[PDB]
Amino acid sequence: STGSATTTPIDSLDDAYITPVQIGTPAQTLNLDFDTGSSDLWVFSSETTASEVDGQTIYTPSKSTTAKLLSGATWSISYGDGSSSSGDVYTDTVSVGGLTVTGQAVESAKKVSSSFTEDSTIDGLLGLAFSTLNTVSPTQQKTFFDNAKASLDSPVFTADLGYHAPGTYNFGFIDTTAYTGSITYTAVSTKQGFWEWTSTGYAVGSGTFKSTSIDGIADTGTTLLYLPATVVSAYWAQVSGAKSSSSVGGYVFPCSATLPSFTFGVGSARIVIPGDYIDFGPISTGSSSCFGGIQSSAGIGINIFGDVALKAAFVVFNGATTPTLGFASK
Repeated sequence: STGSATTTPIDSLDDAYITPVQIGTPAQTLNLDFDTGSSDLWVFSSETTASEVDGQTIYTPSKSTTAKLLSGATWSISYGDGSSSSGDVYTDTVSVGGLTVTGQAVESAKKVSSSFTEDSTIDGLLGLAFSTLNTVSPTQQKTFFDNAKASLDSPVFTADLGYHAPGTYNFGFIDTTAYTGSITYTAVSTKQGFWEWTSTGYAVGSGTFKSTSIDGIADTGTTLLYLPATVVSAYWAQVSGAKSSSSVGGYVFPCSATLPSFTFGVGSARIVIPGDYIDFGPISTGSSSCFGGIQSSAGIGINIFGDVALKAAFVVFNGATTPTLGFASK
């Protein structure tokens, strides 16, 4: 089998991407944030504290003839940005772009933190990291991809995120028309439960490539590109007036600037992030100070190749017995 679904930016800045997901019988379609940095599929639901719901589409398991309470199971998750959610668990039929998994764990939110409430466009998350990070207790549950794997034509999914435009998540096949040149594959460590890999270095604008190992994760659920302070300082030094602002919480730059590109290495290959991808607009409405899309990972504890990086590439998440990652230009 295969699946193919369009993923759409939630706003003009590409702050996140939503993908329609069919849950239950009859189908209830929710727009989920596909997140290769976590491993829980959770949704706003009929069980979510009413004051914590503001515009989201909810899953109502009592209206699904295929929903079954997973007795005794609970979940609770916290994300790198400080947000969180928790609740109980059903199993139900879940379909993504024509690909169907029966008995998928659908984690029903009873509580969500304010950042989720405040985002009316995201109805939940669909985790695509390794199932070892799944938070369901006392019986850990498998991701959608993990459940689908055996049935897929090939045990892979691909992320093709758009810049200020829709893109595509595919399951079970590589669309050879979706990228240019070749796909370069690179090793993955699953030891932390992430799609963790090592970039071979970077360049700023038209500058020379610096060969240096950068360990990080491919995370579609993180907006920005988080890299070591040395690398990030080298980038923003090429932007007149750019500075790290503690009050804002990262690098800002004059909105009148033309940003340089940023290149990262995948083995001997190179992915170029155009400068415009690194502009996340005024820090506040009407400001002439703009927020940077490349930020320091210092204090996160890990480097994160988030959407800013991934949307410059066609990315293969290869879930073979020994997982790997592939990157192609597009």
